Amino acid sequence: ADLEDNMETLNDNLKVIEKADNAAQVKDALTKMAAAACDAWSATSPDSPEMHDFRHGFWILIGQIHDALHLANEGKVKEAQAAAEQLKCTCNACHQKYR
Amino acid sequence: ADLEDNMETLNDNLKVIEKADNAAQVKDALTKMAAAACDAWSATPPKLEDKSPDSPEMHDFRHGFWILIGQIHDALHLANEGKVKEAQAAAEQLKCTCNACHQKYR
Amino acid sequence: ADLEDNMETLNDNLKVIEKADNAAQVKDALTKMAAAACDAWSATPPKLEDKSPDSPEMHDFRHGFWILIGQIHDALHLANEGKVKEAQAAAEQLKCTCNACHQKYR
Amino acid sequence: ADLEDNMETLNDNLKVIEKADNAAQVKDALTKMAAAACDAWSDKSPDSPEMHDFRHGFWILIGQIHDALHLANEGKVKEAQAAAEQLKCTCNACHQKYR
Amino acid sequence: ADLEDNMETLNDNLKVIEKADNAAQVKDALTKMAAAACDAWSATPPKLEDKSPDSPEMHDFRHGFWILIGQIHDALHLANEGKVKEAQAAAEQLKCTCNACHQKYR
Amino acid sequence: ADLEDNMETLNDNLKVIEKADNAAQVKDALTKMAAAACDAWSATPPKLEDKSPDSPEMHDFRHGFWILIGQIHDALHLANEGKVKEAQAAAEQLKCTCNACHQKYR
Amino acid sequence: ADLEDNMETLNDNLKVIEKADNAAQVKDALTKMAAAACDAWSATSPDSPEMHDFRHGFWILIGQIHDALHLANEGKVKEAQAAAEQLKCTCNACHQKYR
Amino acid sequence: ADLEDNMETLNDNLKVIEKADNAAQVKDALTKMAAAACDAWSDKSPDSPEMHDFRHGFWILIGQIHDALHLANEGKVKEAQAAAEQLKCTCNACHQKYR
Ligand code: HEC
Ligand code: HEC
Ligand code: HEC
Ligand code: HEC
Ligand code: HEC
Ligand code: HEC
Ligand code: HEC
Ligand code: HEC
Ligand SMILES: [Ca+2]
Ligand SMILES: [Ca+2]
Ligand SMILES: [Ca+2]
Ligand SMILES: [Ca+2]
Ligand SMILES: [Ca+2]
Ligand SMILES: [Ca+2]
Ligand SMILES: [Ca+2]
Ligand SMILES: [Ca+2]
Ligand SMILES: [Ca+2]
Ligand SMILES: [Ca+2]
Ligand SMILES: [Ca+2]
Ligand SMILES: [Ca+2]
Ligand SMILES: [Ca+2]
Ligand SMILES: [Ca+2]
Repeated sequence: ADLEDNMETLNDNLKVIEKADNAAQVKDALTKMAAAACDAWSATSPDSPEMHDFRHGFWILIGQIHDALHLANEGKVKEAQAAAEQLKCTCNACHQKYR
Repeated sequence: ADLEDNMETLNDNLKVIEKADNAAQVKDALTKMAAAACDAWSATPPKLEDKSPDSPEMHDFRHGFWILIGQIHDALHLANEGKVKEAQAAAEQLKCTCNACHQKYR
Repeated sequence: ADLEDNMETLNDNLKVIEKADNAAQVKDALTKMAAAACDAWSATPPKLEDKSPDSPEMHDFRHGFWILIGQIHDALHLANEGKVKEAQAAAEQLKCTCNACHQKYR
Repeated sequence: ADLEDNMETLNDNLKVIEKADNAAQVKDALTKMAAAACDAWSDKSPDSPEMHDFRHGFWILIGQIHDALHLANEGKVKEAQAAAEQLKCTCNACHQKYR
Repeated sequence: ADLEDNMETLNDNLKVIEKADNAAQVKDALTKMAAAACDAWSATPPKLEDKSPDSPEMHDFRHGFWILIGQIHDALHLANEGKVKEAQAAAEQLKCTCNACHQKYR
Repeated sequence: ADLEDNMETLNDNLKVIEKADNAAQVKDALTKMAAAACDAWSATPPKLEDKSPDSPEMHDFRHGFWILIGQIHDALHLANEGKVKEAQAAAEQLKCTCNACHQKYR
Repeated sequence: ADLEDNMETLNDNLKVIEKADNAAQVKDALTKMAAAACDAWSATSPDSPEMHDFRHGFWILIGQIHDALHLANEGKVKEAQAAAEQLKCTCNACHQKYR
Repeated sequence: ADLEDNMETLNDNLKVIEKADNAAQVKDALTKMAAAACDAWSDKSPDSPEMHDFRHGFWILIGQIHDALHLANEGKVKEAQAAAEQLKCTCNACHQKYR
């Protein structure tokens, strides 16, 4: 996907998680997020260091998303949603820098 | 793309990395691999179509790609450091993970 | 020590790393693993006793430890960077290599 | 001073930045936050990677406070106010791990 | 502490490093230097007592320690890798910062 | 080249970096600064023409560029990681070395 | 083994390789070396950075030994012996520093 | 100057250090070697990791020449003479790879 979709996806599903009731909604939104992050982490100069640093921010995000999913799969719902709110830290870090 | 199609990409770009002289060929291959592994991570394989998406088998299948993706990330990182021979080695080790998933769900 | 004895050490210290809280426990375990893998690299396993030391099987057996040793080196490196959770993950992935050699020569 | 007293100064002054109106209270409050954070960056061993890690946390924190002061000093108060809120990320990140 | 004694601390340790044999010594010295630099950041030097805490000279004085701190950190890092010589030489480049500030505000 | 023009090159690029937006700019500037510094290493400045090539002042003059070079390298590295701000600020700390040498031999 | 043995081994087998006739003598001496390096790379403070840097020198050595063995296993004898002579570079690097 | 001319200066001056008697020829020859090596450190792309790698090679080489001069400057001629011989390691290492 287009990077803009990847952001729609991440942003949309962040909201879903916040509003979510049960664990199946959380797992499902985070899965969507994980994939968007993975796709955004791979795209089409031999490659600038701002590219390297950009890609790296997605890689962090993925790992964090992945931790959160793990909590949701363990059944810890409360804990998962908090991690999702903690992701914002990384979202804005990037946006500050590259936007 | 298709789960089959992803496996193709992985396998071609594995061979590209064996036969690669220079570091650009290897980044380029590994990146095409990562993209393929990312797409595959969401796929649902034949043998597990009858299973729940939440089944331990589907969990485990997803985990194999999570692993594979980390191994490509780690190999990428080497190729950036210009460590061609290392990155080709880290790539050859992927086959273990390829095989372990195949053994179980192919 | 004995090839069997090495496999013990590996397996105990694999479990230590699963249950480890702090980073010192994990370095300490991984180091005991490395030492064991190093000793094993020269060992000659039962199933291959009839083979030439220069046989492709013995080559391949040695290669599995060479691989395993690199994976412990790489996991060690993470534990030094204080990246406990990563190093425990890199450790769990060893099992693939444990298993691939076992499949063939155990 | 005491590490308890560092964390209090951090927390309190973070609140004062939330509440502040003009650049000078923000400049002042951050200046205090910085001191506490430099103090801080200084059963487990002295050499242990948990301490390399712990210290490195405050190194991040300091860089972030320095930036937020640089904004305050320029007169971008609002932008400084936000830089400050996002510090929490690092606070928590340490807390999650070592609180 | 006495701004003066922070400076005693910086100067003493500068020399310690200069004749240190091993890294553990160097880290320790640098770590004391960092502590001193941190405490120094807040101080008003006698030449600026008359001046506004906001004065451009106080900003410049503060910024001098900020540079100093950074350099100490960069030298610490060279020490943790065990590049003793490289740490020792970083630590000698600090003298430029010492001197620049001193030339303007001592 | 003209020692003077090396210094023109160092000064021009110092400013380039100062107002660069992206990293590719910064690397380029730093790389020119390195080239200039290298060529400068061999030069005799007018104030030392009278002196022995072995003279302690020529050693000290040479050593000033050696420091400078190192700092350029350390700033280059911050640039290749894409820490633009950090590179830009390293590059401002070079001014201390510029000034120290100038104060003594210009 | 004692580090002194590890050195006897490495030194003894370097000489053997130099004097070697056939590929089986080279493979065999390098194998002995590889093992000595591996053992020296693992031994019995939370751990000094000079220790880290020391261990690292062995790790380089192993990788080099391993390349050389590979050439010998391919049949390239001449090439292997040269690599063994190239190892000295690493041997002395360490000795300079730590001895 | 030309990169061919760098490598010649390096090689020739390396020979002059082998042959030298007093500190001044060693000091001089290395001084020349250093210049050539600083020149050098400066179909594949500009940004490529092969060039990061190539350059980094000469960075090593320079550090080694600097050390060997520092010995020469102290009057440890013999020790400088050996520091010089061991440079070959780096020469070859580059050569093996990029000659
Ligand atoms: C960089 C490493 C990023 C991370 C991590 C995240 N985002 Fe992002 N985001 C990034 C860029 C460069 C852009 C601008 C590109 C463009 O033109 O679209 C964005 C943009 C957004 C947007 C709005 C863009 C749009 O579609 O019009 C949103 C809503 C957004 N990003 C949300 C978002 C969330 C929720 C993230 C984490 C959970 C996140 N982003 C991470 C770069 C990066
Ligand atoms: C699971 C977690 C897998 C990992 C990791 C890898 N592969 Fe795979 N692969 C997997 C499945 C379930 C299948 C069957 C697909 C189907 O619908 O039939 C495959 C298939 C392949 C194939 C064959 C495709 C075909 O032509 O039928 C190849 C060539 C292949 N896989 C290669 C491959 C490589 C090289 C991998 C890692 C480097 C790899 N796979 C990982 C499941 C999984
Ligand atoms: C080959 C290259 C191997 C690798 C890598 C690992 N192991 Fe292994 N293991 C191997 C063999 C040939 C054998 C049989 C030994 C015998 O003489 O009987 C083993 C055996 C074990 C055992 C069982 C020992 C016993 O009680 O009989 C265990 C528990 C074991 N191995 C564990 C293990 C682990 C945890 C590894 C990696 C992390 C590992 N092995 C790697 C060959 C190889
Ligand atoms: C580590 C790298 C930390 C960072 C960065 C921050 N904090 Fe912290 N904090 C840390 C520890 C280990 C502790 C426990 C200390 C104790 O003895 O309790 C704390 C504690 C606090 C507290 C509670 C202390 C109390 O008196 O009860 C607060 C209020 C606190 N921390 C706030 C805080 C803020 C606001 C931070 C960033 C802006 C922050 N901390 C960062 C470790 C670390
Ligand atoms: C400003 C940004 C400074 C930096 C950086 C350093 N120093 Fe300093 N130093 C500074 C001042 C204003 C003074 C005068 C203090 C006073 O109260 O009169 C000093 C003083 C010293 C002294 C003399 C100390 C004494 O006991 O009288 C020393 C020996 C000294 N400073 C050393 C020093 C070193 C070694 C530095 C860097 C490594 C350094 N200073 C930095 C202001 C600043
Ligand atoms: C000694 C070790 C030096 C260092 C480090 C730097 N410079 Fe320099 N510079 C030096 C000398 C001896 C001279 C005089 C040259 C002459 O022939 O008279 C200079 C001169 C300059 C000048 C003026 C250049 C001109 O065209 O007249 C500038 C602008 C200059 N130097 C800048 C400069 C910068 C920006 C440096 C570091 C980044 C720097 N110099 C270092 C000796 C030394
Ligand atoms: C450090 C990372 C080393 C590498 C790589 C190599 N050697 Fe070494 N060696 C090292 C040390 C610290 C010592 C002294 C320790 C002691 O007291 O023994 C040595 C010593 C030797 C010796 C003599 C020691 C003895 O047994 O009396 C020899 C002959 C020797 N080393 C040879 C050698 C060779 C051939 C190497 C590479 C092929 C090599 N060493 C690497 C540290 C390190
Ligand atoms: C890379 C990082 C290098 C280092 C370090 C050294 N050399 Fe080099 N050298 C290098 C290259 C890519 C080439 C090929 C250049 C060409 O156009 O041929 C060379 C070449 C030489 C040559 C031959 C050039 C000729 O005119 O035929 C010599 C004699 C030479 N190099 C010597 C040399 C010495 C003595 C070095 C260290 C002390 C050294 N080189 C280091 C790349 C690199
Ligand atoms: Ca859309
Ligand atoms: Ca609802
Ligand atoms: Ca698809
Ligand atoms: Ca098929
Ligand atoms: Ca044994
Ligand atoms: Ca048994
Ligand atoms: Ca304190
Ligand atoms: Ca006093
Ligand atoms: Ca001493
Ligand atoms: Ca001119
Ligand atoms: Ca501009
Ligand atoms: Ca013996
Ligand atoms: Ca013979
Ligand atoms: Ca040139």
